[PDB]
Amino acid sequence: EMVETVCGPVPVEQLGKTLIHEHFLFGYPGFQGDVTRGTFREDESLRVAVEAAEKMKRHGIQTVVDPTPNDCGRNPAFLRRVAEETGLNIICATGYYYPPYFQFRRLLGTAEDDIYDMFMAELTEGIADTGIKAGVIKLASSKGRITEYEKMFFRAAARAQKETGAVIITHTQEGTMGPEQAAYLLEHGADPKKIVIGHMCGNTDPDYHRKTLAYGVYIAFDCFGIQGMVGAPTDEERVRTLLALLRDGYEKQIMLSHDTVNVWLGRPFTLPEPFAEMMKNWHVEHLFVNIIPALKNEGIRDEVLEQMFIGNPAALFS
Amino acid sequence: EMVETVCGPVPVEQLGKTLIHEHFLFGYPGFQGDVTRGTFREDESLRVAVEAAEKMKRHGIQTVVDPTPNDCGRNPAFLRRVAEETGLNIICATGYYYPPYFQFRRLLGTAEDDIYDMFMAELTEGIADTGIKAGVIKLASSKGRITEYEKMFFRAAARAQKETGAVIITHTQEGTMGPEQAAYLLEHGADPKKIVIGHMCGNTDPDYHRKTLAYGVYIAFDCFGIQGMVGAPTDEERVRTLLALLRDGYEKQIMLSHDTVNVWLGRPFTLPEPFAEMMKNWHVEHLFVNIIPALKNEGIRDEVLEQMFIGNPAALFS
Ligand SMILES: [Fe+3]
Ligand SMILES: [Fe+3]
Ligand SMILES: [O-]
Ligand SMILES: [O-]
Ligand SMILES: [Zn+2]
Ligand SMILES: [Zn+2]
Repeated sequence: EMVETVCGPVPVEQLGKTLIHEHFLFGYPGFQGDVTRGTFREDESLRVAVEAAEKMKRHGIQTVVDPTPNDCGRNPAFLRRVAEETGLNIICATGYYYPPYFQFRRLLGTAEDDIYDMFMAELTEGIADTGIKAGVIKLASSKGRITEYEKMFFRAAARAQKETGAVIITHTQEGTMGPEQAAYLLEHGADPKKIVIGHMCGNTDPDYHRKTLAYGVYIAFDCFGIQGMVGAPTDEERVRTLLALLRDGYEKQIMLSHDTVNVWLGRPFTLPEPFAEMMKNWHVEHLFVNIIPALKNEGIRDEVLEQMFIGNPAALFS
Repeated sequence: EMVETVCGPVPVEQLGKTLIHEHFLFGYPGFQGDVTRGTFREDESLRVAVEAAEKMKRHGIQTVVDPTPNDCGRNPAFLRRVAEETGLNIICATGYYYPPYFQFRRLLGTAEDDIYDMFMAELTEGIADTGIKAGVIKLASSKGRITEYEKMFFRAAARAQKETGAVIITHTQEGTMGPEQAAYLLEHGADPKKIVIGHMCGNTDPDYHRKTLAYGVYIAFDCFGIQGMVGAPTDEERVRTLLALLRDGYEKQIMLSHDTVNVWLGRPFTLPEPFAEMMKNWHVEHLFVNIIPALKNEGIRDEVLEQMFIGNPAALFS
C-alpha cells in the first residue's frame, strides 16, 4: 500500500517509473574531517540536485531510491527540499557503508541490538528531528567477504525487516558475495521478495547471477556508466550479461540504475585524462539515451522494460 | 612567543599550568552515523564541559590542549564558548585518528599533498569559518605498526611543522611505536623539541621509554586513570615507570594528563560493573588529588612537578 518517502507516506501504486539506485549527495566516510577545504555549499548543491531531478523527470522518472548511508552524508531534509521543489518521490535509506564506533560497542556487547534499534527508529519513528522515515535498509559487504562487523548489520537488518516489512538494498563490492548475501539474509528470516542485491553488474559471469536469482531476490544492474575504475567491467559486458538473463526470463527480478553521485561531499577532485573520458557516460540520463535504445536494437520489448522500471519497484515496495 | 588558542593568539609565557591532553568532546569515528539515537545535546554538553574547565581551574590549571581529531567531533566554536566563559586557554588540533575518503585520494595520487594542505590551512588560516587556528598537529598510529595510510599523515605533518613551527602531538596504540614515530618524524625533518609522543604510559618497560626519549622528544604519561580497559596498565605501574624516569633525570621531557572524554558523542552507554569500578578515577582532578600526592610521598620535589606542568609546555610551544 504505502512507502515512506522524504515527503511522507506515498501509495506504492503511484511510484511509477523508478530509478532504484542514485545519489543526490555522497561522500566517502572520512569526508567529515576535511571540512575546511571540502565545505558543503548548500545552495549550489541544491541547484545541482534539483537539475538532476529535472533530468530524470524528462525521461519519465517519478521516483528515486537514494540509498546514501548514514555515514556517507545522508541528508533527508536536503532530499525533501529537492522533492518539494520538483515533485519527484525520493526514498531514503538507513544503514552504514561497508568503523571504531560500532566496534567499541561490540566490546560492550550491545552493537547488534544498537544497530537494530537504529534501524527501527529510522524506519518507524524518524531520522533525527527531520520527521522523515527511511524506506529501505541499506547493507554493504566487502570484496570477497562479509566480515563479522558487516554480519552484525545483516542480522540486525533481517530482524528489522521481519518487524517492519522494510525493503533491504545491498551493495556488493567488486562483483563478490551476491549469493552469500542472499543466503545469509534468508537464514535470518528476511523475505527475498523484499531484498535487492546491488552492483550485480560488477560480475560478468551469468552463472553468478543465476545463483543469486535462485534465492528469489531482486538483483540490480545499477552501475551503468561506470567504466575502468573500482575493477569495473564495461557497459557492453553489462548489456551482454543483462541480455542473457532477460532471455532466460528473469525480467521480474531485475532493476537498472547508474549509482550516480550528483554532488560529491568533501574536497573537489578530478579524474585523470584517460579515466575521465571513460567515465563520461556516468550520468542520470545514460540509461535512457544510450542503454535502453541499445536494448531496443537487440529486441527487448517495451513491456519488459516497464516490468523492470515500474512493475518491479511496485512489487518490491508492496 | 605566541600560540594559537580557540580564543586567538596567546603569549606562551601566559599558558601557565597545563594539561597536555584532555577532550571536552569526543566520539569514535562513525558516531556521525548514529545521529538519531546519539544526538548532540549542545546546551547540556556546554554545561558539562564548563564544569570540567572549572574543576581544572580549581587545581590551578590555566591551559588545556584538547587534541580531538577532525573526525572525532572536533568543535572549535564549542571549545571557544567554554574558554570565553571560563577564561581557560584551550588549544585545539588538526589531524585524523588512526578511511575510504583519504584512500580514494591515494588513487588520484594527491592524498599526502591534500593532507598537508589541510594542515597548513587549519594552522595558518582557520578551521572552516570559525576563525580558529589549531595549535597542534595531531597524529596517530596503529597497534604494532605505522601503516602506509598513517605514514602519509606523518610525512604531511613533518612538512607542515617545517613551514609553521607547529607542535606535533601523537597517539600511540597500546604501548607500541613510540621510538618508530619519533624516528620517522625526524627522518622527515621534524624538530624533536616540537614533538610529544603520547600514551607512553601504555608501556611499562622503562627501556621502551628511554629509546623514545633518546630522540630528544617529549613523551606524555597522559592516560592516568584509565585501568582495566583496552589492554591498559594500572596507575601504579604508570607511577612506577614515571618514578624511574624522573630519577634518571628526564623531567624536562615528560608531561602528564588523563585523556578524559568529558562529553561522549554518539549514543550513551554504561560500562559493565567490574570495568566500571576500575575506571572510577578517570577524571580531570585525578592527577591532582591522587597521583601528585603520591609522587610527593615518594619524594618528588615541587620544582620538578612545575617543570612538567609549566616549564615543559612553555618550552614546547616556544
Ligand atoms: Fe550507491
Ligand atoms: Fe585523546
Ligand atoms: O554505490
Ligand atoms: O586518546
Ligand atoms: Zn553501493
Ligand atoms: Zn589518543
